[PDB]
Amino acid sequence: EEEQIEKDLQGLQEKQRLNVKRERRRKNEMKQKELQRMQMNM
RNA sequence: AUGCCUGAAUAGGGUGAAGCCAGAGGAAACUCUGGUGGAGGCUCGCGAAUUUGGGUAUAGUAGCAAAUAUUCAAAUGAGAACUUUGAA
Repeated sequence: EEEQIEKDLQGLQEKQRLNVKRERRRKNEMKQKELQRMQMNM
């Protein structure tokens, strides 16, 4: 009964941590990509 | 040997390069995983070679001339294996 609460709490916390790391990486990558595109047309 | 002008042709199978997308590891650089993409001195059926047209430069013996399967009936004709029609 409580095992389900513990399991989905831990799973969704892990999902949020992975999402935070992935979003940081994606934001850095997209920022660098658009800066390179801006400086590439010359 | 090296060319020039105007045309035809430069096919197919396999593999899967940069670049890109979504993920995981790392502070970056980067490295793996899946996809996408469709590139090449990649493969498959000092030397040699490097498709093609037109134009234009520097004893009646050997044997039967070799491309397989012919058959039946009728017509023509002096004469039909070889011509013609039908059937196989």
